[PDB]
Amino acid sequence: MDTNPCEKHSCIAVIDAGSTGSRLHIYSYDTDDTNTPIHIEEIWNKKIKPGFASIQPNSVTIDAYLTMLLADAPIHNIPVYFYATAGMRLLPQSQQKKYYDELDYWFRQQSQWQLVEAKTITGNDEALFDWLAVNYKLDTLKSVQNKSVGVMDMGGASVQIVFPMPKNAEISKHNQVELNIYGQNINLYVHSFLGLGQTEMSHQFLNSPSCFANDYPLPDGESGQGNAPSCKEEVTSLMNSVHKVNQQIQPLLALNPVNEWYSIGGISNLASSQLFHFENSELTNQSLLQQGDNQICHQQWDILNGQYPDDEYLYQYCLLSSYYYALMVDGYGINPNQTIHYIPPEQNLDWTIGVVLHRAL
Amino acid sequence: MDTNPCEKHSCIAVIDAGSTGSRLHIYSYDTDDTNTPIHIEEIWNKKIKPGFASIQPNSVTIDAYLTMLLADAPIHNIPVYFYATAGMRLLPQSQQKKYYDELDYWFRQQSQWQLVEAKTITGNDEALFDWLAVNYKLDTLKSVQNKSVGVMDMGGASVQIVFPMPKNAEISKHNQVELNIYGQNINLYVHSFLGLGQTEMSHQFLNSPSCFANDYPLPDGESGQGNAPSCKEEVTSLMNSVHKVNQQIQPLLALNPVNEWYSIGGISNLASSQLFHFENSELTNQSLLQQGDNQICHQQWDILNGQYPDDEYLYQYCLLSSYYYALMVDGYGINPNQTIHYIPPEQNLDWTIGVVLHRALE
Repeated sequence: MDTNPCEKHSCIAVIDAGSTGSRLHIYSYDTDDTNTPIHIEEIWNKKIKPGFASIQPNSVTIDAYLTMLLADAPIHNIPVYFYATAGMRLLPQSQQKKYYDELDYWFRQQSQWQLVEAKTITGNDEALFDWLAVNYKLDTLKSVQNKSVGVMDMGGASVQIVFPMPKNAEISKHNQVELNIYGQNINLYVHSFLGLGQTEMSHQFLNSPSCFANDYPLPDGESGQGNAPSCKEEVTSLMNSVHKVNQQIQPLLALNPVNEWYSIGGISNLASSQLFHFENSELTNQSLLQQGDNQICHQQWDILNGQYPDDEYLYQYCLLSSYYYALMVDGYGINPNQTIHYIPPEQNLDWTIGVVLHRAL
Repeated sequence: MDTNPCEKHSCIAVIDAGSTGSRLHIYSYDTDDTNTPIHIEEIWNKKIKPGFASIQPNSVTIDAYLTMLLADAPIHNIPVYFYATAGMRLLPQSQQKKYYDELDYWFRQQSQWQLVEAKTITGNDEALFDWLAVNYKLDTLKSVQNKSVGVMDMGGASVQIVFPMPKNAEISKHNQVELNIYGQNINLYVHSFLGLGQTEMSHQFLNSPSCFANDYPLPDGESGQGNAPSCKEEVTSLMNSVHKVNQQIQPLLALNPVNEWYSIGGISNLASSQLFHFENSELTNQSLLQQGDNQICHQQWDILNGQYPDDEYLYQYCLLSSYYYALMVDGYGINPNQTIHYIPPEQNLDWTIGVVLHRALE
């Protein structure tokens, strides 16, 4: 990396304003003969909490939040994309508008950042960016691939799934995108399920004893009595009886098999706990469920809590192990012995590189 | 009301720290021969937003919040009960503790309020308070009733149901409460659900076309196509296939019928809104679902939104009417033609009178 990279390369700021927080990235890049970005490098990264949709939509609060997010960035005279996702999607447009009107005013009132867009993106655009970010990192975009790469983004309020699929006139146009990039034409199926991200879905199960370690104090005063297969069947009812995940996804995956699954988001954080034993930054659903059942669901909460003092979300690990299996195996139809790659959690990889690659007409 | 009522009567402050805001009440009362409150009178009420569990738990933020709640009260130098409910129950104890450590510090740092308790109450405790608050207002506590009174509290972040039921060795102790009030013994079944509060529930159905007016812009990019019976059937899957409300509740109401149903919380706001029409502060589930279907679900969103613009809640009324029906009829088993009384929303009635009457918890 150069010293003062934005004096030597194009630069853009992309903010991922998700349900749990907002993450600013500044990327430097060069461009190829078609003015498409190459050599994308992250030169700055800053996350603040809580989610933008969780703060009071008044000037003082929104102005303090943007200042906290942006003021200490090393370069400011660059284009900014502020893209909010599932936290903002939980709100009606009239409520979202209060946030964007105040944010727009804050950018208009300063003279360095160059706001391009500030908006709630759809889950479908977000899934496209999920797939572009991962495949950019895997270096599979420049040449036509012989294997199909699927991507899952496991967020706090939505989950996305995205994989190659030829155009299909029986499927909504909203769930398909024809990507042109580096001279190749890519057709993807995209889907986002709102309410199935980990925070939203956990709020359906907090008094389920099967979903928590033995003797964990549940909110209404009963005790955990963990059992991952039982917990998983409860979560599967939300996936398939309420949201119809398997009816929508499985027939398409059977017709368009994915050779390599990659995930970003929450799986990385769970699977990296010392409670688990994985190698090569990959897991299978059967191993995740078995290890969460043995190591967490069937262990005593006070012992776990004292033994893993730096696992902030330890109390949900039995639930999360069970939920990931419900979503991937019972929802998407992925075999429980299929390898799922997870991007190493130190990378904090999100969908933002997708915006660098896709934003131009 | 007296000039300073707390000079001649006992007064306490009760704060309902709920999901969308915190509401301070100051009550004056006298006590009867057993030191049980009578003549309870609300002498001050103030609601602030947002919910306590939504603010960042640091000293600057919590001082601004508690100042806004309490500093302009016309009376102070009284005991305070700060009881938080579902918004805080959605956080683990380790995270709640930061809030109460900061709140405890703020109270220690001042002189005007005497903090007695600041804690998250269970939904079972909240249900008992719901029942006591309504029955105190109905005057049914002092004497043995010929009728069974049931209460539902339709909250933002949980729902409660509570009704008389003799002590039952087969049911969890956590779902049964016994209390002696005005020298009478009262036994109640209590239950609360978080996943079924209005916020949590709604976050599972925002992409369901049946639950919004025609052409409403769903967040997934599809269009509303409202149909309240179909929306109700979708919400019933969360009630029964996920939460097993019917299996838990219906057998108990079959054995312990409720003669009069009262509700507090969101039903009152919906039913009193400009879009619905009910007489005598009561409704039937039949009529609620039909009104929502015709007055919201089957309308064109753009046109309806422009007709009723002072209305930021309207977008959700097809979903809410269908959800209330799914909860009451398909969950609890209530007959669609049974009267459900709702407390006039002008009263803003919450469960806090129950704390005046009952200082213990689970």
